[PDB]
Amino acid sequence: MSNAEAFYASIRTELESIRAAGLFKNERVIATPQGARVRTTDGREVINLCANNYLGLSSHPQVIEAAHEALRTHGFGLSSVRFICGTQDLHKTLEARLSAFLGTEDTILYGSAFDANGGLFETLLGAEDAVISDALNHASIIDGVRLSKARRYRYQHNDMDDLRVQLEQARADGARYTLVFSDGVFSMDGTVARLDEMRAICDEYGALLGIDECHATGFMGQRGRGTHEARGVFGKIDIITGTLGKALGGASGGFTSARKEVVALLRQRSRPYLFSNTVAPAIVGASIAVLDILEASTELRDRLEGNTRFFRAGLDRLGFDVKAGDHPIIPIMVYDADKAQQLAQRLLELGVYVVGFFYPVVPKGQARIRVQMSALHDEAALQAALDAFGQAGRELGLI
Amino acid sequence: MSNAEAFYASIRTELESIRAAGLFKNERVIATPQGARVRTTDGREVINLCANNYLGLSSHPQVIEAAHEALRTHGFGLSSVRFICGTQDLHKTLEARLSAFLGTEDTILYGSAFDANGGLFETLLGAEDAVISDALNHASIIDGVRLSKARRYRYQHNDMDDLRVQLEQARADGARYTLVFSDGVFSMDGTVARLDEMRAICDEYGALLGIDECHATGFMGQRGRGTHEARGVFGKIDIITGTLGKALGGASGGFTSARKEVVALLRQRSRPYLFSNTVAPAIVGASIAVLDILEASTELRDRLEGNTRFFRAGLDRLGFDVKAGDHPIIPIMVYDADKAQQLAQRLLELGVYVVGFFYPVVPKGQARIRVQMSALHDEAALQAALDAFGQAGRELGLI
Repeated sequence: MSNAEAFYASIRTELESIRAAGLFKNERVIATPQGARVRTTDGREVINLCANNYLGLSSHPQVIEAAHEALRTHGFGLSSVRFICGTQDLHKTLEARLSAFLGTEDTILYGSAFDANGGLFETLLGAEDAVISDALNHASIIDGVRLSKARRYRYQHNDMDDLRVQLEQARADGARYTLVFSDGVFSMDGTVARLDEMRAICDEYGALLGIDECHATGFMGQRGRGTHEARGVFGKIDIITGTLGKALGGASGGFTSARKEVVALLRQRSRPYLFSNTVAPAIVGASIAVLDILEASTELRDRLEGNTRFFRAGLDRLGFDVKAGDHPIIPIMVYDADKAQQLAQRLLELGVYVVGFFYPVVPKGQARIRVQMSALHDEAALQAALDAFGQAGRELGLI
Repeated sequence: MSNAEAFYASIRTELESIRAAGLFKNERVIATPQGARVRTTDGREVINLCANNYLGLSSHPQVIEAAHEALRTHGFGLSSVRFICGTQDLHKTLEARLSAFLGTEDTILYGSAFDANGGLFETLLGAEDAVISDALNHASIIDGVRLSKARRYRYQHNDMDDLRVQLEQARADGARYTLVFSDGVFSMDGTVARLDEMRAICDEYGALLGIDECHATGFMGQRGRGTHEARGVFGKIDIITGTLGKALGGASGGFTSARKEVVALLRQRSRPYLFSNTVAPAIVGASIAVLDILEASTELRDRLEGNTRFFRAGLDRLGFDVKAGDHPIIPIMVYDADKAQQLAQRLLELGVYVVGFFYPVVPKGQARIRVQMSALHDEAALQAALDAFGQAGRELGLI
């Protein structure tokens, strides 16, 4: 047996173990644009309750038209990183528009928020510095942190007392600069980071405060600017990383927003910015149109908020165990991996598409169905979805 | 002085030292689509010889139209990672077409080749395994390896004798599985990895062979399939990572192409695939058209080969210091960063758009102008550019 073929046998063995443990992820092949309803290649039509399409801009007509228009004016690809020939006027406009929207001095575009986080920490922090992360921070944050030389600390999820403990320990350990960093909204439980308390605690220690706003930009806060607006610390955030691929259009792109000197050093040294393609013109142009829409009217985020209240109230009424909160991410606790797999499959048969999370992604006993509201859904369709939850929940003994 | 404000003082001091060293990159703001000629916002139209637009596909009318069409049929964004609700039939089609184009069993799309590399090594290798890298491997390869637990070895650039030394050492150290990984064509010097020799050497040690084809897919080899075709080892590569953002359209996206079980495990476990947005439908649809074009005729990669031979011969005639090779990446070595920026600035005045390359993009003391040829240019424009290079080079004491 050659080593190379043994390698492939070990890969196949691992895949079979995943299957046998019930952990294998199945891709359902969608035939339609993204929307409130979709249809797979086998003709099954479903209400879609597990997209990041919070404001319905993924297939909004003015967004699609801005994309067509930018293809005509600025082309399909730039085939270049930003410093060579990959910067259009579109990119500078979007960076300025995002800076104003988020309350920061400047913004640097990336291909994705995953790469914004990956390219963040290594440039800004070194071995004498500390990063203090919420224990449930997003994977892309951890990997950016692991690529840096920074000292690593974690505080218990949303635990301000433990955040103080970690800031105390980082100080005792002799940290030069300290960055407290957290998801603004955590996708697994929909909780909203306590940014007002974190800002005050950061100020006590002279620490920086950074947030990852992927599940917030566009609809958190009264004007939809983000978790920092909702928590009353708009303009008091050192670093915001975020995505264009969720509420703000759903195609691609991400960004880091900060003081102008941080953004400037990121352009000079951040490895995904130096060594990965610029954002495509059509995505940049559509994103400017997204900001035009969201700065003109709060109607879409107001509709998302009403849809979220309606669905949270209905699940509560039916008897489900729903994680507390008001976020469009609505986690329905079902404890067992098998119960979650059964509920997601039964809902699919009933015309409702959700996603389940279970061990080892979440702890034993913490299995859940993750529903995500959209401004797209109307309350009649949401009621039809609640009826499917009611049916499957009664069948499976959950309610 | 608070630690937080001291942090910004540290950042500003570093920015000033970059400027004082002559290593500060400035962005030019392009007002037009990508093409053989572009115009900046100030109105100056110039010949672009520094794009990854190797085959002219970034603004090819059939490629632009395929993007319009996918916008109409499949929408602007999917706002989901692949496994939840971000897989359309387009994605599966592109993955099948890339696999056939590249000679592999299956393909997994990423948002970028930077992400493909970042998510490769940690998924497939463990603490008992080894990765053996060419010393000049791309930053995205290095960061992917750093994120993994594999034991790291480096061999001297394009040195097969030293590659054997490292394979021997890795075996002596007790490696379980060994992956030799190299740029197929190196981004900064244009050299072509000796994949035929590396395949033979890998076979002797039972090692896997992986390549990053970003500056190769579409135009290397007689049918433009890649470096492996060019080196006679098509169908004998374990792992291909690559981009859609260079010759294959220039917008966004990347991929890993491999045996079906490797691709399957990457879908289950690769962090950039699990935790970053799916590729936008318009980019997927246009990439399918790109492969229709390139599989129907080799005329574009043939025109690129002729333009490259003509331009290298002209630069040689004029007396420039050019890295040896035949690749469309033509590195004009100036060593000193100041003179790199001086040459690029003077060429712009003379009607030619190139950009100085210097640290950290290339090593200190090894600054250069990376010229890149494209199928787009006609001989008359290349001759005009040669004349500009001659005049600028003589003005600047370079030739």
